Amino acid sequence: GYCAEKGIRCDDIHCCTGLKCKCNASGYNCVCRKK
Repeated sequence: GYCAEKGIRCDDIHCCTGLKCKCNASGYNCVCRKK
């Protein structure tokens, strides 16, 4: 399963089970986090 690991570009791909796509409102800093 090719998914966005801890802190990976999730713009088009989703974060792996356990991480969340944390992105700013401006449209940047879109990275996965263990939230």
